[PDB]
Amino acid sequence: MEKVREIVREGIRVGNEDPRRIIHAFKVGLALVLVSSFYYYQNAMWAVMTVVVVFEFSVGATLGKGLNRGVATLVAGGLGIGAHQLARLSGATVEPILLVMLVFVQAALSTFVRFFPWVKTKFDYGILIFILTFALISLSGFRDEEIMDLAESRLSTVVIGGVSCILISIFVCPVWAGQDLHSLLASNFDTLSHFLQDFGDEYFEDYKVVEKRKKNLERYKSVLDSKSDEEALANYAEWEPPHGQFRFRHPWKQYVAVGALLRQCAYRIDALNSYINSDFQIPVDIKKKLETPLRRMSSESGNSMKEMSISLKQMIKSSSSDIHVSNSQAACKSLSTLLKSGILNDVEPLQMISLMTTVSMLIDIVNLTEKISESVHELASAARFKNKM
Amino acid sequence: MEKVREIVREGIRVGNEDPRRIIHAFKVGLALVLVSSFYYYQNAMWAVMTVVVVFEFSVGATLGKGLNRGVATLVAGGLGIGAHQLARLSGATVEPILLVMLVFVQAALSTFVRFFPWVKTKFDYGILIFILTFALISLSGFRDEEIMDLAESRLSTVVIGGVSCILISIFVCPVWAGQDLHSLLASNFDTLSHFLQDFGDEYFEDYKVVEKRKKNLERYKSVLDSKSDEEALANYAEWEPPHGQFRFRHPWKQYVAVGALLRQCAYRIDALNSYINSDFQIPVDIKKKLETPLRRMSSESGNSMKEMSISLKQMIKSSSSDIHVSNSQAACKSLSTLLKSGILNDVEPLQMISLMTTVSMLIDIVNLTEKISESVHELASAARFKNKM
Ligand SMILES: [Al+3]
Repeated sequence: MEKVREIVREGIRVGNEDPRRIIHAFKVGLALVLVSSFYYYQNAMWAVMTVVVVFEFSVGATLGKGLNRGVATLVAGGLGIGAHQLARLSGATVEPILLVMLVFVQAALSTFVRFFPWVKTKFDYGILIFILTFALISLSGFRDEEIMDLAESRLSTVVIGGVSCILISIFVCPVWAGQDLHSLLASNFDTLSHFLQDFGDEYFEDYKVVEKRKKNLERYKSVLDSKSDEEALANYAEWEPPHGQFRFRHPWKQYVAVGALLRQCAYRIDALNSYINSDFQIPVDIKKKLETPLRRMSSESGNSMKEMSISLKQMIKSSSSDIHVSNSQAACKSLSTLLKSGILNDVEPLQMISLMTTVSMLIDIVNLTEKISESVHELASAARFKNKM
Repeated sequence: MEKVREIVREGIRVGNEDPRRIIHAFKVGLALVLVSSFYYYQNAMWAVMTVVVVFEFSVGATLGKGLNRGVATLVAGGLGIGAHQLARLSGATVEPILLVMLVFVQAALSTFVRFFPWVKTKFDYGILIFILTFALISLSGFRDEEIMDLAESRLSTVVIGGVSCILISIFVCPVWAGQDLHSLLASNFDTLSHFLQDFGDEYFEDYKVVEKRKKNLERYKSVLDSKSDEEALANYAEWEPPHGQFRFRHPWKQYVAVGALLRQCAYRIDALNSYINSDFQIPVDIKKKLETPLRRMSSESGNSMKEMSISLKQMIKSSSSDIHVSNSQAACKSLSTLLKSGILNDVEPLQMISLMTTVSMLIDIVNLTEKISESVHELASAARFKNKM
């Protein structure tokens, strides 16, 4: 009655974090009901098995697992029938031995192929079904024709299950991986912008300091650890048919590269937070001499990252990043001028080490953000995003 | 004939990168042969299906998928038989309708449960088999007793397939995930040490420069991107039974934390490499004034990281890290003394920004390495590693 309350609030949390989870939870049920009725009213364990194992969250994942299962079952049925014909051809007591030896050799060779990188990222489930169907067809004890009917039945049922799941996955309330990847990048951008604004606010400054530590740390600490997510969403979205704004080739590799550049900014930001959170604290009246330039640079980088998030959600071509970032380079120029003013020769050198480290951090962040903005513009053009602006 | 040569050298590469892949490739074949013979000489499609889908690389993965399939099939057979009894109890034409409605509701609820985090990391395949077996038993058209025999047969065959795979995976040439996680951490440590030694060598300095760029970049660039690997190996090793040096509780969460601290060092190292690889080059005769201290700190950190890798491979308690790191803090003290000597007031400030950035980077790396060494010592004690030394 106590842990039950625990999982009840867990369930409400995981639910209201995303409602499409509940809608997909109903979609799987719909698929099972339709398949059952179609094979009751007009085997059938294969139809329900494949509708459970195929239907996944996105539409890309569903289409990908569906074509994996289909094509693999087709090719495996082919090679299996060929093998069984030759096996029955040779002899009557050697048939089982040469059959089992073929199963061994083929399973071994394929299991080894499951370790290549290019085949691991895309067709791993494909190879798995290859092995499975090969051993299904080759390792039965029926007659000549029974195997042909078994093969055609397995192929047809796999196709029907896969097609039912794909249709349901597209036409009810589709969850495209493309939109999730775009939105994930936009969320990452947004968290980095929140951190940069709060830093440009709080660097030069009991429950409130901890709440601020929450709002400072966990955003970028979740930015850094999103590599498997973006790589997964890319490998799912590449299967998706053209829908909405996306043309035939929407170069997902390039978006993943943009994610990488994001994490580079996030590395430097981690260094910045680690210097903030230190106890070796430089007196504020020393940092006073540099307030306005550093705050200008931080604020402008934050605004530009923000509008970039906007442009990755709305898919609208912008050019204000040129203005915001050129002004940031000008801020770096004025900062360079302030540096030549002999303004930091009157501070003990350990402060100099700390302050110059932080200043160099922010400089690197501004230059990086210039790089990313250029990438996103040419990404909007090659993808031919709306030039409405 | 050309691409064939291509995949042939790919195959030899992926092979001689690790031979246990080939041995496991033979283990799967052995499993298929034994299962086939045991169900031929004395259904059986389920035995071969479960031996293919269960048997994975490690021993942890095999045991985990095995217990997932087993326990899920047991519980699902139970609830399925209960449901079918009640369904046949109510009526004779409403039986199919209330059956299909139960299938719908249960499949939907479970598919939603597949989105919790704690259930995703461990029992996702478990929930999948839950749905699958529930729809197998509940959605057949047999009589009262046929379902009981179907349920017992499915349970027994799943158990036999799982047990055969587990035994083969343990007793032939086991691939423990524990040893792989320890060795992976040791390899990460080793690459960071190689970089630190080469940096302390080359910071103060046509085919050779590119080969050195190879040996500088790709090591740490593969350190950073190993988060899914270490999290995966932990989630596999937690299932493993106590073997070798590992006691009952070997706190894998703590080793994963040590991996995290590694990547923190790797972030700063990425910054260092990005400053090396720049074209905005400080004249060497300026960096001359700081050679011996920076080289001392780098070399000592490299030695300590190296011996830490040794201690994570051999599993032997060491204490030389205290000496190597205390000497590094003393090097930082002497560096502090050199800084108060007014030694850098005779350099244009942009050089000052660059040099102070690099010096602060190395300081952070030394402090971080002190933290990691403390963690690994108390990790050797709580795990009760051999105190031989
Ligand atoms: Al099956």
